Amino acid sequence: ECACYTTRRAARQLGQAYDRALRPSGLTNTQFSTLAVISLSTMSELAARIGVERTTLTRNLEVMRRDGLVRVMAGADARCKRIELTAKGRAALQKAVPLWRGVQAEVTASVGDWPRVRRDIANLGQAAEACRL
Amino acid sequence: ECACYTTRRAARQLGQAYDRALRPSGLTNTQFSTLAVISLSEGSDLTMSELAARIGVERTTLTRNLEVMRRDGLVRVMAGCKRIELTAKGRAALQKAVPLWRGVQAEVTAWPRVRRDIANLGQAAEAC
DNA sequence: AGATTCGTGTAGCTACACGAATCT
DNA sequence: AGATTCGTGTAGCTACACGAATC
Repeated sequence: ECACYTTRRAARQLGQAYDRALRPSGLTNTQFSTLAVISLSTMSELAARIGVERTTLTRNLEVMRRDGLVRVMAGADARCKRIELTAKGRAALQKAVPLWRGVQAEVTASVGDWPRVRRDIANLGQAAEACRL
Repeated sequence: ECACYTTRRAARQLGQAYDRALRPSGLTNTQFSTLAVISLSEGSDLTMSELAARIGVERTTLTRNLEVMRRDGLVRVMAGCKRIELTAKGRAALQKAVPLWRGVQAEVTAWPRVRRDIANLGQAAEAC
């Protein structure tokens, strides 16, 4: 019935499935997602693309910095911080990449169509963001 | 184009909007959903395992979550096994949350076709 | 005795309020 | 003076491994 509930719940289950799948690489689903986004290429910019609030990204990164996944360089402005992947991070990503396909395949296979479902969720997320004012 | 990224990022924004709306009732979306489930289920089945399974959460998470609500005096726990009940304050805030909740639903859902699929996807993962 | 219902310890994810620092 | 980039304190949500208590 509820849109927040059903989505959050599905995210919970999915999070559990993806975490168990990425277990040997010692990565969480969120950390993986962040790594891949960094791998495509400041903080607030990154948080926006990731889809979390600032402070969440901050504490998430410290956990990764401590595990030597990513490094932070001071920005050209002392205000901003820039983010790089470390060798341990790129090697971890590479190790988790095949594991992701093994699980991505299964959950994406059991559906009349995934691309339709996918864009429905995305636009529903953006729909929620419109409450900002 | 991960299935988790889409689903979790959306839920984050969703959960954020729902909490921003439910603020006057002092409730979060998780708290709300729990209460609603408990309220719908009166009498008889109410255990740590069942509510966990029904809400779609691991029991230990619900264990902690309930403790936060018992703190607020919204719920009680009783030995059967454990039984969970709303308090007077429970329905007091829950009924007080219903209009706040229908408000955002109309704003964001403007879909049972989608809900079917989203549920199917969440179930598809729990299968693994 | 073997199976159940369940909490604690440890660890990560999430955001809000308040503000410090810094840059034009 | 007025606008930015970001961190902490505070608090809540999530769950895996392990074992306690109970039939």
